[PDB]
Amino acid sequence: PRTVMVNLNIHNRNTNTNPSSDYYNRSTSPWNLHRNEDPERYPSVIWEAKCRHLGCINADGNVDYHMNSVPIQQEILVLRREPPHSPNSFRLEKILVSVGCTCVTPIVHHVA
Amino acid sequence: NFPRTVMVNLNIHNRSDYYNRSTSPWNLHRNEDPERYPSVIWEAKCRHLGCINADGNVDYHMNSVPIQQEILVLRREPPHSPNSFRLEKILVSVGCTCVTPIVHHVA
Ligand SMILES: Cc1nonc1C(=O)N[C@H](c1nc(Cc2n[nH]c(=O)c3ccccc23)n[nH]1)C1CCCCC1
Repeated sequence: PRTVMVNLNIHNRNTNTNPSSDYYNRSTSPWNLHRNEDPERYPSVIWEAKCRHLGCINADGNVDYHMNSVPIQQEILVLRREPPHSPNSFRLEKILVSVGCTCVTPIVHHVA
Repeated sequence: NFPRTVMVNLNIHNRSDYYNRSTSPWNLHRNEDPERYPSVIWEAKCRHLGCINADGNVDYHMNSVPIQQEILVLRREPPHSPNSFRLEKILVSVGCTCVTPIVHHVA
């Protein structure tokens, strides 16, 4: 079906199975989260990661410029109000959200 | 307002190799549930307990850990309903990062 009903009273499911950890701070590719708010969307607030460094942190605690911190982006669906400002009708939309960062070897190639 | 039930049009409007190149590499596992939308959820599992060093060997002094994201999914309610759902909140691993471990003597 094109149109369906959704009950917005969320039930949690296994959110206390493999659940504070401070990975964003302990990572060799650390990041910070920034708040994105849009009143025309559910969820209205989405937190986005931004990597703190271009490089990665090494064993000595210094930045290793030979490796790159990169954000891990995830395709996410959101509900957008349709028509605009509607309290109770939406369309699904697809966006990319950065969830955190990892450290990768760069892709290397001579200029052509 | 904050209505209990809302209408959603499911015709979506749109708005990498890191898993192998990462020092905390991972593989993706596919979870399919016909009672859910999205029916398919892809989940990362870290390949190693440690992280990969400059030489390409595993360094056990660091840990590969999953980066978990809280996400909402639609679960059919009542079961098997083609057109009615409830939002549910789940935790999904979206990739891995390399962290310094938390160390403490046994008590
Ligand atoms: C967070 C967040 N910040 O804004 N919104 C959200 C959010 O939860 N949005 C949900 C969501 N998006 C998808 C995308 C996805 N698909 N497949 C995967 O393998 C996957 C694997 C990992 C993660 C996502 C997916 N799943 N759940 C929507 C919410 C409205 C109803 C429909 C679900």
